[PDB]
Amino acid sequence: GSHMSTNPFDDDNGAFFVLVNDEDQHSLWPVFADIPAGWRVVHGEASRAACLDYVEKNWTDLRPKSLRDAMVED
Repeated sequence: GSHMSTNPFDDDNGAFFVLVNDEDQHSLWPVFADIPAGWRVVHGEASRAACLDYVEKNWTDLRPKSLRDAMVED
């Protein structure tokens, strides 16, 4: 029938990450389900309001807050 998943978020339980995949734009992924493939972490588990704010900010104004120098490859 229909595979249209309009509601993937029943209720917010625990931690959450800012996860975006190649076919997505911006999503908050709850740390309770498993992360598949073709994804990208934009931000880790920090205040829900802050993550939503950040992603919505970027969705409105296309200026990411430093994508370089966020993890130390050393």
